[PDB]
Amino acid sequence: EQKIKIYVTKRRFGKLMTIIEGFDTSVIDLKELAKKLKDICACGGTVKDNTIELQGDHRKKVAEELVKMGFSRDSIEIR
Repeated sequence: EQKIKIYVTKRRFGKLMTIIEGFDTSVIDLKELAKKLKDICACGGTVKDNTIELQGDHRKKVAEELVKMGFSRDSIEIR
């Protein structure tokens, strides 16, 4: 059971980020995923530990792209 969580966060003194977590890092390369997602959202981003952080609110965009890429619709939750 892979469980993908997509949500928005704003750290203290920060700007709104979109966070994506729950991928199996031994099978999925987050660096390449992030690069692909950054093109979809046209924003900056990085792999932060075992998560991807994107600048701005792109929850729906990301979720839809992940489905396009073959990830289960039912494995993804937007919060």
